[PDB]
Amino acid sequence: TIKEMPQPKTFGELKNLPLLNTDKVVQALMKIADELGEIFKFEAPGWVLRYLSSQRLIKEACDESRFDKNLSQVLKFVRDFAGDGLFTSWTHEKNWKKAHNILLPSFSQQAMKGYHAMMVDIAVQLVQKWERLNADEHIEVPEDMTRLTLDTIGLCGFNYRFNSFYRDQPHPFITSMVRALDEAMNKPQRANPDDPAYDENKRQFQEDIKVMNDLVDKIIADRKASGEQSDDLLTHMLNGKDPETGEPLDDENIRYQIITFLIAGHETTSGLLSFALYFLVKNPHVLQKAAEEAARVLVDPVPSYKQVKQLKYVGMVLNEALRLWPTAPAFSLYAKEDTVLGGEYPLEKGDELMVLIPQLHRDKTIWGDDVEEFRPERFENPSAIPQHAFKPFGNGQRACIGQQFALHEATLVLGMMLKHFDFEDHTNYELDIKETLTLKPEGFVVKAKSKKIPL
Ligand code: HEM
Ligand SMILES: CCCCCCCCCC(=O)N[C@H]1CCOC1=O
Repeated sequence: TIKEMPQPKTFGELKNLPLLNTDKVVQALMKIADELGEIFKFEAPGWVLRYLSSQRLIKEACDESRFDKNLSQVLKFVRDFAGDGLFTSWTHEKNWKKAHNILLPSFSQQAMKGYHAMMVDIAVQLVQKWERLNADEHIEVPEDMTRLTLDTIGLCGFNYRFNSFYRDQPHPFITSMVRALDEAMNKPQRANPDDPAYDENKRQFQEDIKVMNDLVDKIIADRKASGEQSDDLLTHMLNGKDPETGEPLDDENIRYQIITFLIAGHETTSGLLSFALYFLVKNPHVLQKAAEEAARVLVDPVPSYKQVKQLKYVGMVLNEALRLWPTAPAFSLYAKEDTVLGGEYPLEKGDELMVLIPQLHRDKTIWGDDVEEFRPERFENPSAIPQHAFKPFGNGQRACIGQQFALHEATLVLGMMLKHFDFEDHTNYELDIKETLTLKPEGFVVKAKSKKIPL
């Protein structure tokens, strides 16, 4: 049976659009998914998006012979400063496949052995920050984790120190990057993009694009002149050759990759870590298990690569945090041809889809009745997870190139956090989820009591 798909509440000639007039649009879409179910159509004057929430349907949409990565309105506006970087390029664009093939060995598990020492440098900065806090003081979790992860990609990306822990006041790159991401994410909700009440936003966006371009072009130019061969993504991209085309990346596409990376570091792995610590202090049985592992495995003052690989339960904690609050909550796809989804939903070539990863990860048919429970033990058998059930890093050849990088950093940092401190939810924090490009807990504070283990 061919069926009509449900649609949420309309607003006259604006259709669904005003439902985007919130700073918590994923959360609203999750609430809409709870009401309407495995698939609903979302219509604006400009476009139509079909939202997928079931494993059944999402496993079809993850067929690369039938569907390809789409740029949502948001990614299309991110492209104004991330250009044809790996994140904002179409799959069939020459520059996607070039950068993909050149950078893939830079992001392998083997390569993490190289980034390790630099990840540890920033990890120790956090631990030492927290060791030096006075007894009557708390930790601003997403704030400090976003400091750690930004600095990690600065050092590994292009051997630059943001020094995030050494200032309250942000780096001028980061003011512009955050304001551009805000404007990119806010544009699609405007009924009339071209009203003079958005001319100041338009001016500020152009300025922020220029600021980001100027500063990364200088970095690229300084590196080309020094001939300096640091083991960072920038050297790799400067010496890189695509085996297919035989071409290197042009300086402009390298600018887009650095901008892309700096966005990923600031938005994503910070959210994973913040949500991990949240679920630990709210599940002290799980916190105690994570902490015993950290204590038993991290027997040296500085964690080795090998020792991070051995933090299995910390790894399980991270996966279960990515299940309930995938900090990157969505990916879009398009129909490569006319076709039928789940034998029920006729699609035309070019029709846009959106996977709500938070809903896929709540599918009771996949995860059973205890779906809202935080149980890392769900991942204890890694091979029991069905195909296309857990997609915190997207799908196929357009999956996250930084997945090995993010889980290494996350495991390293959470390991060291659990070794060096006990954590109290002193304020009985009520989950409040701030949405940028990514989901983070807003206002999440804890107290860390030092376990007095020397570094
Ligand atoms: C916990 C951390 C992270 C999560 C949850 C995450 C999630 C994702 C997701 C869902 C996608 C696919 C987007 C789509 O289909 O539209 C993606 C793509 C990407 N991510 Fe991440 N990400 C993380 C960390 C990182 C980091 C640290 C980097 C780089 C420093 C990074 C770089 C990228 C890139 C370059 C792509 C585009 C890959 C391509 O299509 O070739 N990510 N990420
Ligand atoms: C990978 C992290 C970013 C997640 C994707 C951003 C989009 C999530 C919410 C959503 O569906 N918004 C629609 C509104 C119109 O066009 C969009 O883009």
